[PDB]
Amino acid sequence: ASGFNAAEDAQTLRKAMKGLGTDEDAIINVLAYRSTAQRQEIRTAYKTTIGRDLMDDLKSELSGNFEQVILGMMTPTVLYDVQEVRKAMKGAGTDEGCLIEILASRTPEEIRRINQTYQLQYGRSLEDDIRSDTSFMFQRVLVSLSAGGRDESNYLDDALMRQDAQDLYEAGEKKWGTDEVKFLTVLCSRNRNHLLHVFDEYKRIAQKDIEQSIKSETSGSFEDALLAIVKCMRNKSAYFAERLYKSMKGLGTDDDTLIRVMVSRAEIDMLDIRANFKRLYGKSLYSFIKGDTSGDYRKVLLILCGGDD
Repeated sequence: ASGFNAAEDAQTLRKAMKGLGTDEDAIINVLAYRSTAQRQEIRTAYKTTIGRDLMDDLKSELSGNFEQVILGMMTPTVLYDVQEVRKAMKGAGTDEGCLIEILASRTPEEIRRINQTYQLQYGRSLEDDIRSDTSFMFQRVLVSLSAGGRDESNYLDDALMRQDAQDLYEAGEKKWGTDEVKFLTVLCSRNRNHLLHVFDEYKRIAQKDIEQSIKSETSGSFEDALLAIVKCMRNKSAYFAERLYKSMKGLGTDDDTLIRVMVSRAEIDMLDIRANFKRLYGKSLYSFIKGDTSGDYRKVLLILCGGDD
């Protein structure tokens, strides 16, 4: 909020938590209305102003889904990224959907810090953890991205770029699983300027847009990420929305994802994602999140959304 005081409102985060039960309806009407920076500032305050460690108290009196979400809002940015990718990183199927929605989506200086922390917090790095838990070819894409060796200068190299689209047909006809230099690099190496412009010469050299062809040559998780990168690097909020739709859709809700997206993306482009949902899925994301959730769990999300229409 405008002119915030960590300790003062932190005295309410305590007042409300006080006594068996909790006044959760007001947690949203303080915590969900601050920026993250200010939230962690609440943390500083609740430490010295109360004396217990806030994050745990939240986590020692809040129920289920409302804990993973308030938690996400209460966590600092890179640590939502590091701790998330960790969460995602093994079990069954490695929620490679998250490793697809945590790598493609961050910029190269953004991915790099996160490696340093997934090493640090735990002991051994992202790519190490990637190599077992993700496999074979799709692994490659992930390995490339987690390193972060990607061109940052917005610049079009008209020849290698025109050559690259040429190659994406070469390594277009061979499932994109041949000559492990194109599909990976061409997408996971050259700056969005050089990238989309080859995306001008593939819609030309090939008459079949790079999108379509990625789906009709390639298949599976590989395809998900290769194709994730195209969405992130053409319009990132249209992918965060494609994801949203792609969580809240279907039998039941695939909570976790929508949780990490809602929490995370909440402060970069939610009024942007939202437009690419009004058109893309002819309705609002608000209302999508309205019928597919419960009480103050939905209610705080109707605020990480930020409203209807």
